[PDB]
Amino acid sequence: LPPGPFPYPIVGNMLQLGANPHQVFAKLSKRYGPLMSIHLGSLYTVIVSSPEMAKEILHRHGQVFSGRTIAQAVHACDHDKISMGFLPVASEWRDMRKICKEQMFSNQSMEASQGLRRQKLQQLLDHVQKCSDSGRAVDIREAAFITTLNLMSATLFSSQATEFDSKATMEFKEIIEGVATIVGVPNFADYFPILRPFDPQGVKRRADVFFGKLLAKIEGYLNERLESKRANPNAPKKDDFLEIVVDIIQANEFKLKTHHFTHLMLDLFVGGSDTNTTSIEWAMSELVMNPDKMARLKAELKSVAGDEKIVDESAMPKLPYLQAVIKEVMRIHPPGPLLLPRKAESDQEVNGYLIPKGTQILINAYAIGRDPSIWTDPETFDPERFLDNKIDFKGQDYELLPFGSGRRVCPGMPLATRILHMATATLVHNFDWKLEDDSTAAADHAGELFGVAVRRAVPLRIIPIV
Ligand code: HEM
Ligand SMILES: [Mn+2]
Repeated sequence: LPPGPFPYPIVGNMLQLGANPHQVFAKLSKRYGPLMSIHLGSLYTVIVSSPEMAKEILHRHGQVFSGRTIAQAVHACDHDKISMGFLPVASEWRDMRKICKEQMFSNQSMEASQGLRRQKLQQLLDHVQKCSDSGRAVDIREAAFITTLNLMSATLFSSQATEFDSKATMEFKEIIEGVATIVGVPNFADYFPILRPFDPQGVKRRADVFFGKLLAKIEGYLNERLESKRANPNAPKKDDFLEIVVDIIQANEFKLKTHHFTHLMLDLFVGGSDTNTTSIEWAMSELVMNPDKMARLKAELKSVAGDEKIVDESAMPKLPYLQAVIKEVMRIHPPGPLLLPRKAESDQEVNGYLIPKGTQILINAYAIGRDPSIWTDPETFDPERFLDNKIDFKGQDYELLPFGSGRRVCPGMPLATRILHMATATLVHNFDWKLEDDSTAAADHAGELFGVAVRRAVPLRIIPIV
């Protein structure tokens, strides 16, 4: 087996992990190497911590390592048996991946929904403008969360509510927060198989409630669209993912049931929520903490957008510094620092070590992004490192893996980058910014809180200036 820290009876290595396990794993891998054994109680895990080993696991042996380790929480509403995020690579997963790549996240689809998203960007601008008038700080975590939910709702469901903090959006927010609280803490049933039939912390039961609420909402939207289409056969077609779902269901060419589609919408909605919210906040934190970089981005946006307040998504090729800024945020702050777990589908030798069937595989993208043998001055926020650099986060550069790579690489990437780029551009282009309170600025920026997505422990509060 790969080398690793001595595991104690019962607990294995769990007592050493602390509040930020990705940081502890990063330190440990400097000692034990880029394939490292970790015993999470009885859940045997191998941590992968170099571009070389990431390529061996995700690419060379990409089929063997194409499964997922499935948390007990994911059994909520039988999601484990239905979800593209957790099913093994087989016909159902392949069909859903095809629908995502060719239909939902196609260039045509993303382009068709730019208008839907533009409304939500305008609402963010309005919210910040009100704060600017009163000289009050913007809670960037809250504003990013609401904006992300709005942009996701707009794209998935054509939600066109005129209030920034609409009823539907705030209901989604409560559900997403609920999921995060449930899963952000260790479920002992994941680590001790004898506890699985007991659900001793009520994690699965509580997840049932929140997944159930999300599924009921999505089912309601689907039913409403089905009826509205039946009743209005001459109305123009909507430009959202729900329209695609209806058309696929009615064409009946896939061996998939209605529940595959509703659980798929659930995965897309949840998938894009905490990840984008935390990333927008980190982007703003980095830019405010590094004023020369804020100035360079503002200058780019001024030259391209001029007096226009809301940048067109189609202008992205004209904005290389904005692209570089977001690559650099992804390098330093991958929202899932250990990605999503993979699993060995069979015994496989890698670099002379046996990885047994069933092993949980965690790619420490955070460690790779901060490794000084890979990235010069890795703790420095330096978007210029990406200018005229072909390195990207699409999965082909094993130094930069915030969306993963190989078989299960993030399918929402085309929508995620539009959300990250446009929310960041909207905030930066339209206002100057200062910290509400800078007395502990450096500590506030450095301190992370582990969870579904890693976040700044102290929410970023910044005052917009005209
Ligand atoms: C900045 C935002 C995002 C980051 C950093 C991110 C990151 C990831 C990562 C690391 C994985 C696992 C990849 C692997 O196993 O190799 C993933 C899977 C997934 N993501 Fe994303 N994601 C983001 C936004 C989104 C968005 C916007 C959607 C939907 C619109 C989405 C939907 C999914 C789904 C459904 C999977 C499961 C794919 C599978 O297992 O086949 N994510 N995400
Ligand atoms: Mn189950």
